[PDB]
Amino acid sequence: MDPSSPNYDKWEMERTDITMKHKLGGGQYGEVYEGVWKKYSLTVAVKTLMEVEEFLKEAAVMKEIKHPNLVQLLGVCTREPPFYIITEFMTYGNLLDYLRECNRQEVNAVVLLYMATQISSAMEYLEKKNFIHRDLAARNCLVGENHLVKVADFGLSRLTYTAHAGAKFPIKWTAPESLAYNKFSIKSDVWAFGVLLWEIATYGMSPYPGIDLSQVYELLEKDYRMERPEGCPEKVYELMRACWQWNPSDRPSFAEIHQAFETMFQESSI
Ligand SMILES: Cc1ccc(NC(=O)c2ccc(CN3CC[C@H](N(C)C)C3)c(C(F)(F)F)c2)cc1Nc1nccc(-c2cncnc2)n1
Repeated sequence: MDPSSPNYDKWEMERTDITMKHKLGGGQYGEVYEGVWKKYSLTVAVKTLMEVEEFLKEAAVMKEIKHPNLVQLLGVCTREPPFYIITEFMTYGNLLDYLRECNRQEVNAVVLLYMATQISSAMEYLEKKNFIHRDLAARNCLVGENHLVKVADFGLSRLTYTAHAGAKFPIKWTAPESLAYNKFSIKSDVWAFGVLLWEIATYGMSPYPGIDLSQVYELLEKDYRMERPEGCPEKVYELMRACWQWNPSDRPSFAEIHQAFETMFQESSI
């Protein structure tokens, strides 16, 4: 793009500079393909495409966020179709499958704590920027080298999720107020993070195992909560339970959650 042009957008890039390849993850992520940013011999993920409106809205949002633990936008091709959104490629894929397939001797308790800590840092940042994630879960996180974890948003509800409020929501990761009044806030993200902590502590088990979705709400309303997973430190579980406070205002903020994790991780890792 012309730096002098009235329409200059530093994020627009040459579609030709990308060598699109196979769909990413057997097509589990939808219209996202593996690609190579020629000029750098770099593997990247390229999401392509009247969801053109929603699409551009996503691109615009991604240009406003930068954090070491949030998937990194690398560039866009929204000059003309086909529209593109390019981000970095994370070597080991989504956190859910990673937890299920890892070497548990390698991904030990210190590492699980490290992952939680990185995720809360990303969420603390989003909190600060007044952004609401809406679908925080392990399936929406990426893992890189050296147990690097970044929060992403793959818009999976259209690709766990069940018909609800017109749309499709992951009932087991959704806060009560969100299920009841469709009220989404950073506090409902805080509830989802708690469930995510449970997913990590269990190396990727599905939440409320065996419990049918239709009973979840009522159960939550009657104060039922998932039990401390085997081997999950009491302090962590204590954090899970606080994130699951029935009233959002009673749930801790991400800054506070991050704070608590930093403390714990350094204590175990030293
Ligand atoms: C190609 C691509 C295009 C757009 C995004 N967007 C976000 O993650 C993405 C979009 C929007 C937001 C934020 N908004 C603001 C509020 C809004 N909600 C919904 C109301 C969400 C986020 C963030 F992480 F910040 F949460 C991420 C990510 C990828 N990357 C991508 N996609 C699938 C699989 C892989 C992949 C990479 N490496 C290895 N294997 C797989 N990479």
